[PDB]
Amino acid sequence: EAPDVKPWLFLIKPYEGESLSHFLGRFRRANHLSASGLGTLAGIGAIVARWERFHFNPRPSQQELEAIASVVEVDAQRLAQMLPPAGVGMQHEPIRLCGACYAESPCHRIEWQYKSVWKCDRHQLKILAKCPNCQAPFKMPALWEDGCCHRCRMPFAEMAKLQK
DNA sequence: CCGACGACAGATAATTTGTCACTGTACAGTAGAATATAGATGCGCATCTATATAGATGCAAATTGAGTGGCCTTATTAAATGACTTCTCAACCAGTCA
Repeated sequence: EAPDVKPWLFLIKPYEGESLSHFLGRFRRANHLSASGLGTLAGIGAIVARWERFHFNPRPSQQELEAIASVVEVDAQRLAQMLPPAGVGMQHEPIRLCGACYAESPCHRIEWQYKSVWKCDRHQLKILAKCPNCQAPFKMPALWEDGCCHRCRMPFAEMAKLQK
């Protein structure tokens, strides 16, 4: 038996605006989990493999976000801030990137998927929807392990130089 | 002159050989045979041995069939096929017309 340890996981702190797909992706690298493994631990089954793709066709319910909150130690009201606000239409096909800000905070911000967003206001730069050199479309944000293009291996921080 | 010894010759009993008469003795059924022992050799019967096990057992892979566990897009409209549920199913009197 254990000598007086408290039950634990490699918890992670969320960044100031990352998407739920990106956060779950980091959580399941801090702990080595598969997408269906994290869904099974949370008790919500195969649901997590939709959310990592932004397949929010039926939206994340209060009861499902609370189930994830019991794993990841973030309350349901802070998990809701990683999803679009009520009636803010997102798009889940083109994954998009600022890249200039990815040097200030290495994350996929949820706001880059809003249908109303076309330029990052912190930097006044046009948002990217493909790698500026090889034209490859970005992987889903849960898979942003390297923080670079998967085809030509150019860092996302260097795509700051190639945009607008 | 007397005594002792050798040469030569002569005579003689001992020795050997032969002949002759009287005699003690074997021929008479008879010693190969009996009776111990040691020492070597051979046939028979028992008393071990050394080999030869096949059956039983323990064990260790080599699958082999039978499990169990882990991983997965979703909401509207329209047409098609196959089904379910509900509803309905008066009859003669009163006003024209050739």
